[PDB]
Amino acid sequence: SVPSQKTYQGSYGFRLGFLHSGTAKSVTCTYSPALNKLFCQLAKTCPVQLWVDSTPPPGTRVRAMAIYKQSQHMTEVVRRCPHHERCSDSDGLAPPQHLIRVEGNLRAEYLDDRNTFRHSVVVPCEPPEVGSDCTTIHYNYMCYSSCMGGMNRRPILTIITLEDSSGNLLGRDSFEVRVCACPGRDRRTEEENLRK
Ligand SMILES: CNCc1ccc2c(c1)c1ccccc1n2CC(F)F
Ligand SMILES: [Zn+2]
Repeated sequence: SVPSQKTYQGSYGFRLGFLHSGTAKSVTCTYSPALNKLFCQLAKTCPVQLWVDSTPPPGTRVRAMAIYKQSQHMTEVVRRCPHHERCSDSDGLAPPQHLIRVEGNLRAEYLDDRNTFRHSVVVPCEPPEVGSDCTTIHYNYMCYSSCMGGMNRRPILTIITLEDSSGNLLGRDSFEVRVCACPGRDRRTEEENLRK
């Protein structure tokens, strides 16, 4: 009824990482460690790093799913709003209803869960390129937090799960997301609010 959001490193030491993009007015994606919250513009690249302490088995996958953060909305499926689901911005692979897309990965698979109706996107877990210490997935969020008839100003969390080839849990991490026109200003505002 509600997916778990419990952080779980598991046997492989799985956890996320984020770049340090700053809060300039021109920034398109920026992560707040103090808030555990990503702020991003609509349909812009969101780099999320995947870190492990040891190599998981061949066939391991990485899934992303959004849920509402507030308990009174958590059973409602997070989906694109009535406008954006109809705006014909398909990449040829993501269903138009899905909020979260993976950019530039032809092996991405999009699931409409037959029992919960929730959306998710899953990719094979690949090792870092030679010379790199982590792997990066590029996500896009395809509606604003404010979209009426969709998220409607309700905060969401993205849950990232490391899964075996059957879909069993190997690791889990999560972060809040706000999709907004000015992520740098909004991060600054929310960090100052938290500090006060
Ligand atoms: C020093 N660098 C460690 C590191 C970090 C991330 C890594 C791996 C190794 C690794 C090895 C095999 C397959 C996937 C791997 N990942 C992606 C996984 F975190 F999602
Ligand atoms: Zn929308």
